[PDB]
Amino acid sequence: SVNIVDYSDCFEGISGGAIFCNTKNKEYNIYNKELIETRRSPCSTFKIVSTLIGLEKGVINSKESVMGYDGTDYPNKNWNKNLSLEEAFKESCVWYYKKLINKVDAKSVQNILDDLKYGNCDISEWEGDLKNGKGHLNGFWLESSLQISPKEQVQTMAKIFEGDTNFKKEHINILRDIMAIDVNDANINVYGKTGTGFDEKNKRVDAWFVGMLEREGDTYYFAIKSDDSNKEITGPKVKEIAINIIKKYYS
Ligand SMILES: *C(=O)N1C[C@H](NOS(=O)(=O)O)CC[C@H]1C(N)=O
Ligand SMILES: NC(=O)[C@@H]1CC[C@@H]2CN1C(=O)N2OS(=O)(=O)O
Repeated sequence: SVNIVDYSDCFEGISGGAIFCNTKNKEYNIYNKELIETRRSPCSTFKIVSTLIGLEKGVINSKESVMGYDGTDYPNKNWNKNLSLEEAFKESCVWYYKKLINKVDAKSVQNILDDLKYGNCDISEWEGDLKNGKGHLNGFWLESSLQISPKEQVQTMAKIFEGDTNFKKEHINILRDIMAIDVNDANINVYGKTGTGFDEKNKRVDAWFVGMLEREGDTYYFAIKSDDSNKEITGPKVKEIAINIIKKYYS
């Protein structure tokens, strides 16, 4: 049962869409259907899947696992250390996940994305959008060849966390641990990841918050996405919109 809904009051004037789906009672709530079906770069939301790839291939093993920091200077304080999987995920540390993915052969990544139906599954621009000048701080998942819609994000999240993939339960639980967020409401468990990019072609942001909500037996998989032309709209801003929607409509 697909319900078209109006969450515009929570977007406080920012252009975007939201989809919340409960796979038990098959209830899909959609705000801005056209946007929810449009494929865009996942940006840092891809760290959800990249974490599972690294765990499955043995590049990392636990939420403590390290990737061998080499001393490179970065402006984010917390990137300048041999950080663990759990801290790299929470700090959205690009060098950690770039080094992780570059230890995996392209055919393995292709087959996993194909199995997950991860959007267009297009990893052809492996090294990413090099024309932005950021060099090694780039990859196929960051405003580059790989694109996925908010609906497809929710479908992927649901397949993973309902246990319908071949990923190990141990590895799923590590991901659950590191994605948990504190929304100052103990009656719901929220998990998610932000992402931020700028679509230079269309001059619009790609700002994301993707994840899941558990509340008293029911689970909702969700994706909130802005395509606003205002460059101040970031992943963290869209997460704030997402939490307001959760608190108002899913409590
Ligand atoms: C991922 O989207 N990115 C890595 C890092 N995290 O940003 S987030 O808070 O939106 O997750 C900085 C920006 C972005 C990128 N383009 O590298
Ligand atoms: N980024 C978060 O996790 C958000 C932002 C602030 C706190 C924790 N959280 C909330 O939902 N908060 O708001 S609060 O309930 O009004 O205190």
